Amino acid sequence: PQITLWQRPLVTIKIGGQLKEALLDTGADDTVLEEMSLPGRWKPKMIGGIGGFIKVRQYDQILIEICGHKAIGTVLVGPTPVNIIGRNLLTQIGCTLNF
Amino acid sequence: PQITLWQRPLVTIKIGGQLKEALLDTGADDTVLEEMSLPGRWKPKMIGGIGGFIKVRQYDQILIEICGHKAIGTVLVGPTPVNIIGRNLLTQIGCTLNF
Ligand SMILES: CC(C)CN(C[C@@H](O)[C@H](Cc1ccccc1)NC(=O)O[C@H]1CO[C@H]2OCC[C@H]21)S(=O)(=O)c1ccc(C(=O)O)cc1
Repeated sequence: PQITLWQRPLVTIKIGGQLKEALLDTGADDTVLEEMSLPGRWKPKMIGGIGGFIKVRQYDQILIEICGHKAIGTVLVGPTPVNIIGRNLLTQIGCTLNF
Repeated sequence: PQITLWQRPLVTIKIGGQLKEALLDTGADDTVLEEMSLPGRWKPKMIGGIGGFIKVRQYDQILIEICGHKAIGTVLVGPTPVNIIGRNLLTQIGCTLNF
């Protein structure tokens, strides 16, 4: 799809057998999802955003289906205000910026 | 230009007579730039991000030339760690997401 930016670029995703809605976020290096149950092991980590930092759990080789396109890689989980799909997964689905 | 996301989508902008680099940020509603000197009168505002909220100065009808494309609208100034061009200006330059 081509997506214009008059509204938030929210897409429906499937991760860990659950369905969520998430922002296509070119300003985010990594993918960060609100607290959710996800299988397996994780390493603790801190990521910095606008207002400061949050502690997240890092999950590697996690599968996500974003608008029907599968991708696998790193998903951070913790108290983000919105689910954010970052560049780490955006490049896998072939997402680009055009003007 | 088409912009792929293997790297941060950093763009050169000119605002208030100064040259900055800013992030093309689909995940941001508004444009927020680090502390810098801008002409007019501003309004006090608080915006929320990953780590919580920051106080910013709201400036309206501000001119920015983003990758040599002119736009006018709201710019928030305050302690963001990176300069971010948000959707409020991205729509003006014809910027879209594609996959
Ligand atoms: C995260 C979400 C809440 C919206 N944010 C936009 C998002 O692209 C921000 C922009 C940003 C923030 C801090 C440092 C660099 C870039 N990126 C973002 O927070 O991403 C996170 C996770 O991935 C990481 O790489 C960048 C820093 C890390 S935001 O905090 O910057 C924001 C919030 C409110 C507004 C508003 O206009 O109200 C605008 C922008």
